[PDB]
Amino acid sequence: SVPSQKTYQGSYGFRLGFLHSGTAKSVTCTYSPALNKLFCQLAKTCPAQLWVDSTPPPGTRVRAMAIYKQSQHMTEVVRRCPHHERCSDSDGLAPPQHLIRVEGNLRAEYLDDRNTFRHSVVVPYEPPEVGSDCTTIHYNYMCYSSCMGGMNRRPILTIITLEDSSGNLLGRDSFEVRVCACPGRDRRTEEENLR
Ligand SMILES: [Zn+2]
Repeated sequence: SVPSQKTYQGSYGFRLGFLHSGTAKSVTCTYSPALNKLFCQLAKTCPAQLWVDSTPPPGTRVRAMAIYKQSQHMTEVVRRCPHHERCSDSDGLAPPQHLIRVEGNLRAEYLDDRNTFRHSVVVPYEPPEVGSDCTTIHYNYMCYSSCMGGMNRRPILTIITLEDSSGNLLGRDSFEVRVCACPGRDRRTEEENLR
């Protein structure tokens, strides 16, 4: 099977938000609204904002999962390459095979679906803090898009789902991701090609 990637705000008006980091050669993570694509360096912080019109119930969670963007590769589980899954760089919670990790959240849970074998990381949804209007989750991508034997230059999409305590769908959003050496230059190049 293949997880749905259909945008769905749901009853709570759920949607993602990204910072405006620019395209300076030095940038480590930058989002392109025109391409709905996040460009980031290997294992660097990727801030993802969670916006809602109304607060969902306590027990609500937020899950992140990657799938290949190209339909001919959609059924293939996205995982870290043969090299990175063996580099012993786990933070003590993320299985070494998982591409996506959540930074600084001890309540993060990593799932290896017993039926689909797909990987995902889920955390409890926390309402915005006093003074804040959104909640932010910091993600890390643990392989380059170019890793041989892994993504192998194939583009991926990250699907973020808001779910209830049973795992039922409440909202969904998604974006393409390219993990590369120079996010600033690649974003500029791809946006130029689009122009
Ligand atoms: Zn890799």
